[PDB]
Formats: sequence, structure tokens, C-alpha cells
Amino acid sequence: APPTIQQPSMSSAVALLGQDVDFTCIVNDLGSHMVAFVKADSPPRLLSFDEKVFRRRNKYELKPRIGDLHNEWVLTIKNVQESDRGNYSCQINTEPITLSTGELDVKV
Amino acid sequence: APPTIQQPSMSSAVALLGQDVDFTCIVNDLGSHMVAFVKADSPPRLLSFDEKVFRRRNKYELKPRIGDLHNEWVLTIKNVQESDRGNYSCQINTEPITLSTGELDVKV
Ligand SMILES: *[C@@H]1O[C@H](CO)[C@@H](O)[C@H](O)[C@H]1NC(C)=O
Ligand SMILES: *[C@@H]1O[C@H](CO)[C@@H](O)[C@H](O)[C@H]1NC(C)=O
Repeated sequence: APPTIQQPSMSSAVALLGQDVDFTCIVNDLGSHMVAFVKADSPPRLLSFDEKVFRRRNKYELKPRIGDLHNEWVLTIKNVQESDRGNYSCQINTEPITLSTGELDVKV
Repeated sequence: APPTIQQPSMSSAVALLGQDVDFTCIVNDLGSHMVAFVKADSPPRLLSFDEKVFRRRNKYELKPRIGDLHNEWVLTIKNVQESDRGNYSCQINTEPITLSTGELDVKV
């Protein structure tokens, strides 16, 4: 079986300023494939690769390979701000690609 | 010194269908920081992380840490197609971030 993303994954969310929000990507049959979290933006921002956050460890947290099956990948956006509004995706390096996207709406 | 991107890096380019095109990111003072190449799209696509292409090794090639200074990172897009049009960025996990973007125009 190829990797698939179990649903619900990457559910859209809303938040007030300062609230913490999680996006969860649950991957079935990941095997040796890699998971990356990205924010859609111009330019986009890599947020995590495999088991490590790319940068800003106090802003983004990644709990990779958790859950009962070691197959839940939870990205936390801490202290949400207006600049965090937008679309977050988790993507797996399959051919063809496998991905799931959800929106963060920020209320002031 | 923090990482910086030497200019010219990530120069815009044009191509006919089937042509190969390179984007080069030349990083001064990279240290232990990581380089990622991303395509802006909805959703964006991670193309490479550190020294390895994310996926589609026959489509994207990465020559990481080449040049005289071992500080040129060259991403090749092989066999350019209409779907390859858009903005390619290299980004380094500094705080704050360091990045450079160039456009690929595809002619039919
Ligand atoms: C996120 O993507 C949806 C399409 O799935 C789009 O309608 C929405 O505007 C995007 N959110 C942004 C750009 O903040
Ligand atoms: C790439 O980004 C530039 C802004 O720097 C924008 O004008 C252009 O439309 C983009 N190219 C696309 C979306 O193909």
C-alpha cells in the first residue's frame, strides 16, 4: 500500500490572537517516506521536515510519529497572530505526492 | 556572521518545453543551517531539503554544496513543462529567515 492520509487530517481551525492551534496529519502506510509541513505564502515556508521543525522552535512544535500507531504528526502553531493566517499542508514524498491542507482563520 | 545569499542567486529564467533549467542559491556563512528549495504553488511543494531531493529524482536534481567554496546549491528542473511555471525559492533556517526567489517562465 502507498502512504495515505487518514481523514480527518489537517482540519481547518479558527483562533484568537495568542491562542495555540494544532494541525494533525495522520499517515497510514508511511513506510520510509518523509513528511513535511509547509505554509502556503509568497514565498511558502517550510515548517518541518521529517522529525524536526525547520526553525523557530518556540513558535512551531512538532510531535512526530505519535499516537497509538506512531503515525500521527501534530504541528502546533503557538501564540497565533494575524501573520499565521493561511493554509497549512502536510505532504509526503510519494510519487505521486500525497498531501492534505487546512486553513487557519485568525480573529482579532 | 549570519548566513547570507550571495547575489546573483535564484535568477529568473525562461525555457521552452523540454529544456532543462537551473536555479542556483549561493550561501555565504551557512554554518550548520539547512537549505531548502520550494516551489510557490497552492499548495507549495518542497523540492529539496539539505542535500537530498524530496521526490522525483528524475525530474529535479540537486547538486548541494558544490562550487569552489562548497557553498553553491544548484537545483535543476529537467524537461520543463507548463506545470513547472512559477516561483522557486531557496530558504535557510535562520532566525530571521534568509531566502531568495526567482521565476521560471515557460514558452510553448
Ligand atoms: C486557502 O486555500 C483555499 C482553497 O482551498 C482558499 O480559498 C483560501 O483563500 C486560502 N486561504 C488563504 C489564502 O488565506
Ligand atoms: C512570482 O512572484 C512574482 C512576485 O515576485 C509575481 O509577480 C509572479 O506572478 C509570480 N509568478 C507566478 C505566480 O507564476
